[PDB]
Order: sequence, then C-alpha cells, then structure tokens
Amino acid sequence: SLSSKLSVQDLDLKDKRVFIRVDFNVPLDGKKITSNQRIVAALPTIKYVLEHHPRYVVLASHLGQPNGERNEKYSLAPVAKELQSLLGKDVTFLNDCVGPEVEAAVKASAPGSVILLENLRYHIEEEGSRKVDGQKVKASKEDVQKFRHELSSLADVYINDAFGTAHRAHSSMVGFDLPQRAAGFLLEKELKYFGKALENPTRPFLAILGGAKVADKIQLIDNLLDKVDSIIIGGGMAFTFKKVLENTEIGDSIFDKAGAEIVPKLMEKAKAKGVEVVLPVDFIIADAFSADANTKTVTDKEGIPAGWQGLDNGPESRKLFAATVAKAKTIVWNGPPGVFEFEKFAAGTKALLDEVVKSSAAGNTVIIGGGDTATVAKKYGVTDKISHVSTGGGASLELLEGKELPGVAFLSEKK
Repeated sequence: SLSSKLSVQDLDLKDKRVFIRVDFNVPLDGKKITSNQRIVAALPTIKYVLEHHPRYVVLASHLGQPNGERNEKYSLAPVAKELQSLLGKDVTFLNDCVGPEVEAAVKASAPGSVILLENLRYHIEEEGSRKVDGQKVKASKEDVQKFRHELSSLADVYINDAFGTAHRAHSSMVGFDLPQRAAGFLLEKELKYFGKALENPTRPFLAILGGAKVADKIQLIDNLLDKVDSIIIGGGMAFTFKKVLENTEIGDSIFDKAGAEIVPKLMEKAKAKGVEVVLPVDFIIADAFSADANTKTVTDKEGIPAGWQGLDNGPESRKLFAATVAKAKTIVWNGPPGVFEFEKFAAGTKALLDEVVKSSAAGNTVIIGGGDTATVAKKYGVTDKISHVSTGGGASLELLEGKELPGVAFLSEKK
C-alpha cells in the first residue's frame, strides 16, 4: 500500500544525521534559475527536520542530464545560493556527493548545518549507466555498491522527497540500507492521494484523459479500466477512438496509427468491465493550426472536412462532459480537452476546469496529474481549488499505469 509507508513525521531526528533526497531539478538559463518552484516546494520537509535539532542535514539531488560526467552546465551551485535566501539559513555547498573531501567537510560541520552536495549525476553510478556513442555503457556492480556505501556513510536516517525520481532504481532512491527510510511531506502527499484513488476509491471513480497521442496512454487506459467506473476521452486523443469505433470522418486531426490497432481491444475490455466510455459528440474545427484560423462547429455525424481539424470540444460535448464529472466522487484528470494555448480553442478546457473545481468545492477528490493539465489550473488560478496537483511527471504516469515504484517500495512501513 502506497499509504502504509513511514513518514518524516514518525522519525526521531534529534542529533541525528539526516539525509534528504530532494527534487532541485530546476530550469537554468545561463546558470540561473528561471523557476525556483521546486526549491520552494521542498522547504517544509527541510524546515520540519531543522526544528528537531539534527546533528546536520545533507541534501542531495540531480539537475539536467550531466551523463555521469562532471559538467559545469548542470552544477547545483546556483541552487545552493537560492535556497540560502529562501530558507533564511546558511547552506554549505560541496563540490561532490562522495569522497574524503565530502566526509571531512560533513564531519567538521556545526550542529543544525544544511549541506547541499553537488549533482548526484556527475557520477555514472547514480543512474547506474551512461550513454557513450549512443550506446548504454553500464557501470560495474562494485563501483555502484561503493558509491551507495559512501553515500550511506553520511547518514543515520534517510528521507525521500523526490517523487519525480521514485520510478527509477537509482542509487539515491534505493541505495540506503538504513533502518528507517522515510517519506518527506512532498512525496507523502502524492502517496496519500494516488494511494486512495488506486486502493479504496470512493465510487464513482472517473478518469478524464485527453491530449495529443493515444499511443503514449495505451498502458494507462488498460490499467485504469480495471479501476474506474467511467472514463472520458477528450482532446486530440478522441479522434482515434471515433474514427475507429464510429467511423467518424476526422479531417486532418490527430490520428495515432499504432494506437488505432489497440482501440478495439481497450473497448472490448471497457465493455467487459462495464466502464462507461464518454467521447466527444461535437468539436470546433479550424482550417489551420493557428490562433488565427477560421472556426466552425460540426458534429459527430457531419464529420470534419478535409483540410480542417478539430482543435477543441464542441458545445454538446461540454454538456456531456459536465454531466459525467458531476456524477463522480473521485476524479483523476490528465490531459486538456482542446488546444487551450489559443484563446479561440480554450473553451472546452475552461468549461471542464470549472466543473472539476466545482466538484472539488463539493468536497470530492480531484487529482490533476498532467504537465499542461497543471498549467491550465495555474493559468486560471484555480490550483488551490484542486485537491492535488501532482509533480511526479513520469513517476505519476507509471504509477497510474500499474507499475510498482522502486523508490516507493524501498521505504519502511509506518512504525
């Protein structure tokens, strides 16, 4: 159970050597943080720990893709400075995550110190491999164990707060053999929500899916079909389901050739489980993929003329989706119903967004788990209205498509 794991909140931190794997993978531009969102998100854990007077707090993370080689372009130095400002406490920055220098520095620290180590991925043994000439140069089991040995040396307790990496069995996610591997407030939140949704869902459990390709979400639908009561399929995804199941004439809309092969299968299953599949009955077409393109509403039956392409949810579909949402007690949403980047094609997304929020207002569990689906919530400033906007990215998907997460499995049980 994603929900049975140990929390930071259960740990006895006093005078302990705490190690926290955090997600400080922020965007840099010329060695400067374009977005400090991730640093800000990590603060609660860091602050809660510090209040219990640990001997010291070692923070580690990765940034960009150094590729197991020391590359200045992906140094965590800037991050160290932003955190010091944001935290309002000094942060010692070490040029590495392992070695005598680190050991020394760490050992000479003052109580309550906050050490941030250099980019874990400067070492090939973190990921356990490296790309050289396109091929995957794997690291030797001995070196991998050495690295994990050195890393663990620095701590007495281990806290994971990097959900975004929990789906990889990297040295920092699964190499800490301590008696207590706990969850940080950040990752606990993801575990609590996705936990309920996938374990004891308050039916009806609905799932809104949308976006561009169906091919990337084949494993997602399949698994969810064993879970949900009804599922809505919107966006550029729906065009494949409609041309296949209903012979709908789609114009120059998104068609996933490979995904069309599976559509009958997922549908057979949907029926098998008695899952209610809601699809778009009408769309807003455009003569070109641009904010300045001529629109025109058409429907299921009228179809879409050649040249034209549907870029948003039509009026009837909005009524249809609004209804479905309004009947659910648990909602997990990933993917916008239309090309919301353009105001002309933003109606469907807005309509849906309002409904979901209203459902959250009702006191229903709404879980956003999409990149652009979170951006939508941020844009309309409703983020605080959604029960949970996940930050797991690839980990969130994998979790939803069935997979068991190494970083999560490795944690201790509540006790």
